[PDB]
Amino acid sequence: PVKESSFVEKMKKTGRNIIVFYGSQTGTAEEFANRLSKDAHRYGMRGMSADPEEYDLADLSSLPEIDKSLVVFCMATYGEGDPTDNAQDFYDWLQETDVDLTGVKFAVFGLGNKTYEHFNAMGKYVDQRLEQLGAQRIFELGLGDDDGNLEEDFITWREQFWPAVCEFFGVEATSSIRQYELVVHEDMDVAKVYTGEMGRLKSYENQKPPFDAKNPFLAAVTANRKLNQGTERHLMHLELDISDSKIRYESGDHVAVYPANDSALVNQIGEILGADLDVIMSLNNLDEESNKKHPFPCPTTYRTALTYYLDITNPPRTNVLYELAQYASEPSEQEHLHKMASSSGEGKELYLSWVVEARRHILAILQDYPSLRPPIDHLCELLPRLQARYYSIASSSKVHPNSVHICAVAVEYEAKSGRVNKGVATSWLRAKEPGRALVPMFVRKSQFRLPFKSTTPVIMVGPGTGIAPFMGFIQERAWLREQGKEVGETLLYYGCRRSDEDYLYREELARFHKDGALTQLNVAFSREQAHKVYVQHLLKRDREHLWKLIHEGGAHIYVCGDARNMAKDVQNTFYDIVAEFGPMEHTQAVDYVKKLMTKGRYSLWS
Ligand SMILES: Cc1cc2nc3c(=O)[nH]c(=O)nc-3n(C[C@H](O)[C@H](O)[C@H](O)COP(=O)(O)OP(=O)(O)OC[C@H]3O[C@@H](n4cnc5c(N)ncnc54)[C@H](O)[C@@H]3O)c2cc1C
Ligand SMILES: NC(=O)c1ccc[n+]([C@@H]2O[C@H](COP(=O)([O-])OP(=O)(O)OC[C@H]3O[C@@H](n4cnc5c(N)ncnc54)[C@H](OP(=O)(O)O)[C@@H]3O)[C@@H](O)[C@H]2O)c1
Ligand SMILES: Cc1cc2nc3c(=O)[nH]c(=O)nc-3n(C[C@H](O)[C@H](O)[C@H](O)COP(=O)(O)O)c2cc1C
Repeated sequence: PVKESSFVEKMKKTGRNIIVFYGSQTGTAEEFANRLSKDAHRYGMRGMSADPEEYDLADLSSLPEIDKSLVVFCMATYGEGDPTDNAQDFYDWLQETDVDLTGVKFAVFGLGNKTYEHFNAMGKYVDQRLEQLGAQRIFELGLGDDDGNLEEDFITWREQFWPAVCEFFGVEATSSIRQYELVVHEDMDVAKVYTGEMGRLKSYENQKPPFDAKNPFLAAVTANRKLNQGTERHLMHLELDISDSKIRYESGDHVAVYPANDSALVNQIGEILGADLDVIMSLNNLDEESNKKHPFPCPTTYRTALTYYLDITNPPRTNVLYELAQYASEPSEQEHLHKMASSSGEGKELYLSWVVEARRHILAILQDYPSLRPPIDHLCELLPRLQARYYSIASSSKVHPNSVHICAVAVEYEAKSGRVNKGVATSWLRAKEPGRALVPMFVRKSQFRLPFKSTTPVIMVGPGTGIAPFMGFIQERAWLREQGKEVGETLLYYGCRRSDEDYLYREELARFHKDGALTQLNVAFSREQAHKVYVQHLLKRDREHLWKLIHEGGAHIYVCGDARNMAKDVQNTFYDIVAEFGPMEHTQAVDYVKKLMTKGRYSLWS
């Protein structure tokens, strides 16, 4: 993991006074950072954005060597209040270092979600440490909330941020600037055009270890069957073959996949923009110094970039609608698009209802504002990167060392846009039929693990697809037994709507219970009666016995599935169990369950 040379030197050579660092798992903090960097130019300053994993942040002590210098951290919080994977080296440095940051000016925008226990843990930490190390905060810590609207929190913070920067440094605010230039390739050889590979040219057709985010392994789809019994939704079990990939995983780990966008959606964007999507091109950085040569692997076709490199499905952010406004020939449509970027009033409210709440993707916006006819080259520079999708691996490597199993609900909903929207990755996984049907993937290691000693009892709470990793856990616990190992009680609390609708792994779980692999199979059918039966109803019922396992057997409790509501209700039930059988007050119950649910006991998403 070889760091770039000093970022202070880079910015000294390039004539930049502001650097903006992104802690980003799924690219939102990265987008915020590039926007702040560009923003610099409109205030007589020069900005760059940087991936902190690539630099040694100790070079912060050198940043005062540059006049009227400033560092901004856009820091997403991931996991159970941990840093993003790219921010982990920064985090571990901040803890260990006692460097003197005297004369360093800083500001932090945290990206977080209130529904999560540790709201912007990473934002707040970074903000606090730089101070403790002797750096001067030039503007208040921003607490962005994805639970509300994060975009609107960024608008509000940025709008106040720049005036204060201008005020402090004694500089003054002063027109569409493009980051990249279009180059069309007429006479290009087929063998040097990217076709959806993420890393090296021909990484896909030409597979060579080691496999990771930058070089995903193309795993063959062994299996892909309907799990759910009814037709109400589509829940799907997939087995990916990682034979000869040299990939190592444990139960509780995550599998990331790189999907393709819907063909019809891509062609429609092309048709409505009157564009030739089969043109071969590059968008090359106009700043010849930046290592970011292109916004995505180039040269390549618009069709390819729209299929594998670009997000064409999520509600576009305000700066993308703002940049497009110029290409709207009807003054009213130009006005709406321009005002999407307001921090207040009618424009903000239109952006929240018409774009966000209605889940309008770029194509819908082009259709509903027919006067908006951008050129495909700028659109492709503006759209964000298509991100990998993570899934809890539904198999144990002890049992299935050459296969990675996925348990997923297909996303397909009716939006206020009047359109039916489709999950990019789930629609694409669904269409994979068992040359071979190939899925670019890699493994991200998690802290979500079985207890070290087999005698330790496990309690697993995993309604709906929340069961994904517990299938692995149960496979593995079953395996230890049949290897003559001594295994504690193994308790599954699972949930679904009906026995005959969405009872995932019904046959497989019946089996495990008969063999003794599951000590108890407790299932809550939330719609087999007038009232809701949920997992925390079964938890409260088993309160006496669950306390025995927790207090006397040091049982590990695992909780996977919906972050918003399920995980909070489950935790309140555990607080209520501890408070009875301690005894102790509610305050000490909460301390107790917090200490029990240490990093690697919650696997939550929403
Ligand atoms: C660590 C982790 C583990 C995960 N494990 C699993 C797993 O085991 N199984 C699983 O199925 N998924 C899992 N997910 C979710 C997964 O990553 C994907 O987000 C999910 O499969 C949908 O991706 P997609 O590309 O199909 O949808 P996308 O195209 O990315 O769309 C997702 C968005 O659709 C919108 N949406 C969905 N339904 C509606 C609705 N009714 N109304 C309005 N908007 C709606 C929401 O805005 C949501 O953010 C996990 C996620 C993480 C981060
Ligand atoms: N607007 C949106 O963005 C939106 C809307 C829908 C789904 N989603 C997402 O899509 C996924 C749905 O997948 P899934 O099949 O795993 O979920 P699911 O089937 O809807 O949930 C599984 C089970 O959990 C139960 N449950 C619901 N609320 C609960 C609570 N507070 N406590 C305990 N149990 C509860 C459900 O009962 P009941 O359903 O009968 O209550 C059901 O039996 C989730 O990740 C969800 O966040 C998003
Ligand atoms: C698996 C997962 C875990 C998360 N954990 C936290 C958390 O512990 N605290 C928090 O405030 N936000 C949490 N979030 C919310 C994210 O910080 C938020 O979505 C943010 O915008 C992600 O930014 P990024 O795209 O740059 O990664 C989590 C999101 C996911 C998907």
